Amino acid sequence: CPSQCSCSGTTVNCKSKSLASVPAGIPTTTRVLYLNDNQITKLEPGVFDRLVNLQTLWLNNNQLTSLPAGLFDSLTQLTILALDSNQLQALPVGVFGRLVDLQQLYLGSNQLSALPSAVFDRLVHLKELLMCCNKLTELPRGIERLTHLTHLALDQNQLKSIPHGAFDRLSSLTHAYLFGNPWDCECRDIMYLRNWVADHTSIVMRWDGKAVNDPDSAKCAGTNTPVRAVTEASTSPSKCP
Ligand SMILES: CC(=O)N[C@@H]1[C@@H](O)[C@H](O[C@@H]2O[C@H](CO)[C@H](O)[C@H](O)[C@H]2O[C@@H]2O[C@@H](C)[C@@H](O)[C@@H](O)[C@@H]2O)[C@@H](CO)O[C@H]1O
Ligand SMILES: [Cl-]
Repeated sequence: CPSQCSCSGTTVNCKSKSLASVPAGIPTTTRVLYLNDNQITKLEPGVFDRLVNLQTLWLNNNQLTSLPAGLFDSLTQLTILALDSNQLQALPVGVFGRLVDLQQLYLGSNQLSALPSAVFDRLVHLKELLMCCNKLTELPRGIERLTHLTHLALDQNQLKSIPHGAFDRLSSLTHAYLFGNPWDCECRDIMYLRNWVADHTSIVMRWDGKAVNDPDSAKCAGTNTPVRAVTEASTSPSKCP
């Protein structure tokens, strides 16, 4: 067990230890690794390659700005990966490609403005994708195929519309977060999101420390009227970004 951490069974707790880097001596038998709430700024390539039995990896609340390619490739048993509240500007191609058993992926509160095109293509079991508080300007391609999602958090980005049909196959959704985006209700492309929210009022949520059902929390930019109230006749294809 690493000096600065505490260990019990197969859980290694290095949370809130003022760590500047991943400590040495994490046993290969570790299944749960808390590295959150530290000041880790960089992850060496291969730092996790030994930890083939990892099931939950908490890297949230650090100072990561990038990730090396292949960082998680050995962690095939991973079901929860937390990267929220770092400063990630981008993700490398194929960063999640080997995490076929992943169920929860936390990417919120970073500086991501886009994702690689195939970033989610192998996450055939993902149930929660949490991506609030970034700089996303378009819905990442591949979310349309994450049919087992129950939680999708897109709040507080820079999204102006949702591509037509993007949510139609997400029939297991119970929590959808859309507030805090400058939805462009003059542009004709807004109609899909308008029509989808009107048909899914019970699953659109806002956040006041916890989930609160509010289908009106998706608001039109410039005004304070809900996206779901927009009439098609008030929109035009010529007023799109
Ligand atoms: C790993 C983990 O459990 N992370 C939690 C975050 O996911 C939570 O973030 C909140 O997530 C919901 C979706 O479930 C929604 O997207 C909220 O907007 C988001 O909260 C944002 O981020 C927080 C850090 C605060 O800045 C809040 O004001 C934001 O609106 C947070 C909730 O505090 O808990 C983490 O543990
Ligand atoms: Cl329409």
